[PDB]
Amino acid sequence: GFLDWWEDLRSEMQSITDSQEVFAVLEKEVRRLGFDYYAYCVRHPIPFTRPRIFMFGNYPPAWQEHYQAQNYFAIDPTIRHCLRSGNHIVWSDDLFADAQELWDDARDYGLRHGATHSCMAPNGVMGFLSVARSSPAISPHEREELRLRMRCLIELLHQTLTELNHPSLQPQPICLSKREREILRWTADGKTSAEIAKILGISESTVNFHLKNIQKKFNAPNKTQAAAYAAALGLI
Amino acid sequence: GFLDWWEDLRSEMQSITDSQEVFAVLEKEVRRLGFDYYAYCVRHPIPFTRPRIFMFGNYPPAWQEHYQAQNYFAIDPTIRHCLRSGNHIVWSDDLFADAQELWDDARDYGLRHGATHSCMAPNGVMGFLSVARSSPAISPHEREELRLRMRCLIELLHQTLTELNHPSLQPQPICLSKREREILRWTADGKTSAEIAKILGISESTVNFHLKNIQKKFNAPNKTQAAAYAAALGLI
Ligand SMILES: CCCC(=O)N[C@H]1CCOC1=O
Ligand SMILES: CCCC(=O)N[C@H]1CCOC1=O
Repeated sequence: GFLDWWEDLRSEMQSITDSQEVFAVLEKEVRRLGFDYYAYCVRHPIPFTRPRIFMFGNYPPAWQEHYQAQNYFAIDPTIRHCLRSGNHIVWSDDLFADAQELWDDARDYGLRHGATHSCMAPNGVMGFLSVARSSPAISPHEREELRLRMRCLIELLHQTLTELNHPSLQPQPICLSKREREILRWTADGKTSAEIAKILGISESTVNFHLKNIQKKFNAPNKTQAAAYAAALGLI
Repeated sequence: GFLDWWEDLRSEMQSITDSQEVFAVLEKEVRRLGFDYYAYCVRHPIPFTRPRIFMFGNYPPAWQEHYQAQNYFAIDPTIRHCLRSGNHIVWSDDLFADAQELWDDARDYGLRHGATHSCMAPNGVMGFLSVARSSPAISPHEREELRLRMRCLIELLHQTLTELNHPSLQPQPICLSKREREILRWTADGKTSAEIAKILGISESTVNFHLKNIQKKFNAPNKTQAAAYAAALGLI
């Protein structure tokens, strides 16, 4: 049953070594879930004026290209950072009130019923897993069973991709030293370099050296971007 | 069998009356898991040098005091908002490799074996769940079973306390204005006030004027903490 399903699925993911094998095993499971297509979206908090949004899925090619040209990823409630009750939500006609053009188009493309579960990794990463179909309708008895299985899929997706180091789940890799990480904390808490020189006992001259070295790693012109990026990525 | 227990625990948890009854039924579930002690911890992202931590659990009161007096909550490996190895950490005799002074105190109070699971909410708040015992060791086949039963609990604990609107799960109410948001995003993305004056049709004195009122809400002395604090709270 459930224990059997999760056991075999953990085996397949721990066995592969390519990104394509991940997205082939998922498409198989989603077909077994009773849905026609799926879609996995990973978005990062940085940059704040242009959050990177990545798209992976098997939606009909005519729709994947429509969803990109029509800029639907900017008015889509499914991919929204807002808090969702239980991180799970089923596609409702009223869910797309401020996006009636997106929902209307999706229905004539064979995407009438589906759900979306949103995980959240501690490094700013927030994943969205969507499953869609057209003929069936989410039966209530299936509602609760669907949430549990999809939380399994997106939790094992996150696990395998980050274990395989796929660039979508790796937002701006930056190595921080034990001394460099603790300097950036007190700067992020608003204390000046002259004050951090005593907290750590490393002198003001040497404190500024590490900060500038951190600015170089962040592509940061100043120390305010280095602190904001580090705070959003949970690196601090 | 599993899907049955989840729906049962899900329905019994729907009784939103008091938080005391919530922590009680969680206690009975840990007992059903075969463990003697538990401890739930709510973690807010700021301040970065001393995160606001709310402590709930049935750990020995003298241990929760010694665990707090010595400030182990900052150097303990059981909690870690980073390198989430499957988001599960079956306490290993090697996990406490260095700085394992609290590993002696823990086993003296009767906590020989256990595990800890963590979860992240879109609003930056992060929860930690642990179960402890001292009589047996953790078998690998029940360990794979532990990953699901525990992830379901901390996922249903955040879900419940968010439905009850428990005050510990609420970050500081430091909301920004519309223009105050557009300006904080740019300042956090590294660029100076003089260039934001060019991006918008606004003067440099007016750009730096909002930066003063933004940090007044955060009670921050400089602009670096303001951007860093807003980013952690997901406000930018
Ligand atoms: C998570 C990817 C976005 C997504 O699923 N959008 C939905 C809106 C209607 O048709 C779709 O495909
Ligand atoms: C993860 C929360 C803290 C925790 O459960 N740590 C345990 C390990 C042994 O002594 C403790 O206090």
